[PDB]
Amino acid sequence: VNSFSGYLKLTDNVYIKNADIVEEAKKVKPTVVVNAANVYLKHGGGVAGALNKATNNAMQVESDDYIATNGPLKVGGSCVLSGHNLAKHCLHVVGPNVNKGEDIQLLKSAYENFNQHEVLLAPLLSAGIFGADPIHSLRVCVDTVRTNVYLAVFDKNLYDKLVSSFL
Ligand SMILES: Nc1ncn(C[C@H]2CCCO2)c2ncnc1-2
Repeated sequence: VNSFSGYLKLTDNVYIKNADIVEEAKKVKPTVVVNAANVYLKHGGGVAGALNKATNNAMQVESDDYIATNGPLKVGGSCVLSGHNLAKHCLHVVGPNVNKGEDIQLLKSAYENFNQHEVLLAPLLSAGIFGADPIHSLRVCVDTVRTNVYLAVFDKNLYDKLVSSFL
C-alpha cells in the first residue's frame, strides 16, 4: 500500500490523476518526484519552473552546482538530485523538446529512466510546452515504464481527453 489517493488505474503499474504535480508532491512527499527538465537544468517554466518556485529556488541553486561540475545532461537522460521540501529525491528527466527540433524516439529513452525507481510521482514527458502530443507520451509511458508511476496531469480538459482516448 502507498499514500497516493484519487488516481484512476490505467494498467497494472500506471495510474493517472487530474492534479498539479507541485500540489501532489507537497501532500504525498513521495520518495521520487520527476521533473520535466532540460539538459541545462534551467527550471524556467512548466513543471520545472513550478517545482523550482515551490522550493524557493533551492532546486535551481543545487542544479547550477550540478551542471558546473558535470556539464549538461543528454536528451533522454536524467540525474537524481534532492527533492527539497517536495520529495526525498527529484529525478530530473530530459524528454525531447519538439519546439527545439529533438527526435521524438528519444521519449522512450527518457521514460526508461523511471525503471530505476520502484515508485514515482511524474508528469507526462515531452507534453505541454515541450511540443509533443500528450496522448503519445502516455502511450510511450505505459509501454516503457514497468515500475509504479503516478501521473499528475495539471490541465483539466487534457486529463479527460487522455482517459477517454486511452486504449
Ligand atoms: N504545474 C504543472 N505545470 C505544467 N504541467 C504540464 C502541463 C502539461 C500537461 C498538464 O499540465 C504539469 N503537469 C503536472 N503539473 C504541471
